[PDB]
Amino acid sequence: LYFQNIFEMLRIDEGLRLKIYKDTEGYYTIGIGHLLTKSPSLNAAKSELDKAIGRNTNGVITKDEAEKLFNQDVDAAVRGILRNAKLKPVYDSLDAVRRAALINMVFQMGETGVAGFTNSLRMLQQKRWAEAAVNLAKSRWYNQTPNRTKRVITTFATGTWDAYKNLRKKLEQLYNRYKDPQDENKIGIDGIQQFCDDLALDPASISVLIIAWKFRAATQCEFSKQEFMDGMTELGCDSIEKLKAQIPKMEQELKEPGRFKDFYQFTFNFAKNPGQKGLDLEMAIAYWNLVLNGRFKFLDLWNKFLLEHHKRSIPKDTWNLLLDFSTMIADDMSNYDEEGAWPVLIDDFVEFARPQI
Ligand SMILES: *C[C@H](CCN1CCOCC1)C(=O)NC[C@@H](NC(=O)[C@H](Cc1nc2ccc(C(C)C)cc2s1)NC(=O)CC)C1CCCCC1
Repeated sequence: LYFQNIFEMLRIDEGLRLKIYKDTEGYYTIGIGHLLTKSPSLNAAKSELDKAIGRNTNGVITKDEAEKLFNQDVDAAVRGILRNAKLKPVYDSLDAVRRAALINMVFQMGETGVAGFTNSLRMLQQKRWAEAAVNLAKSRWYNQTPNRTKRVITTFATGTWDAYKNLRKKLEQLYNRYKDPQDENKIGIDGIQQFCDDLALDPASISVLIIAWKFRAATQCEFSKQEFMDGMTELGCDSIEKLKAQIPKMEQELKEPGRFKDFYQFTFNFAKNPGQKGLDLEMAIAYWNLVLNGRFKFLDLWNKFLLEHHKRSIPKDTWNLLLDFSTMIADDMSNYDEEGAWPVLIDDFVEFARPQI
């Protein structure tokens, strides 16, 4: 197999997941789009992953394990390309760099999706790079994934890695402005503050919490190099100005309840101290004032109730259920089912709040 840059090309274009996840079609995936099983059983998926890696992964792998799986998928894709009468001639005629761009296309839309580009594939086989580049840019493929497609088209146009190398340069230069002088592999307190100033935002603002959600950031006041790089590439941003222009779109998303729920639940995980399962009361109230502002009539009376009668950490389930509480609760609390399944804390809040109307 050893006799046969591509891993980094697809790490950028598709993304690398180190934890077992469900893909669009609902299948159990890991690494760079590696399918584990067609089975709806996570036990089966973990069994497949464990067998393939050779350890009890519990659904979590290293980047090197993800690479082992990725090289197997490249080999399978190449074999499939070679058994395809519409793809084999083009593939055989292409240099190593342009073959990687073709394998990239197969990874995205499959063999049938790629074979549909008959005129463009012909131009590539004929080494009419300029004509192929203009023709591939007319497709829906160019509008569905503009950033990825432009990179792939550039690879076919030049036969160089310049699209990927130049994106990494621009992001590394941008990163250097924010990295911690005491720790090059992370963005510190000062760096996060600088990042927020460049965006003309306060670090305690909702816009910055929305950005953290979009970057899938782990914890408040922490920002790793990997979070910065992966976040900027996935969002299709190579500058602060480009990130700034994405903010209205992120805002509109939150008008849809499913997205808002995902953001609201993410806030708890982001806000809490690593190593702690719960969220300290003072911090829970400060984040509730940000995310439930204009969504919960009883927000202040709730904060007052907790500061005076709870005075302890907020568990994740209670945090999640407060959103459902705020949505259904009548202004007079008459529809509250006290004989229901709400946390004891919410039952106690209703009991405390009801005499005060
Ligand atoms: C970490 C900081 C230390 C404690 N400080 C208070 C007194 O003791 C010493 C100093 C802290 O907990 N501050 C609370 C504050 N949080 C924030 O301002 C955060 C800061 C950010 N963290 C990140 C991480 C990553 C990113 C990237 C995705 C760009 C950005 C930011 S900003 N902001 C937020 O969490 C956004 C709302 C309070 C803010 C208001 C809500 C309560 C906590």
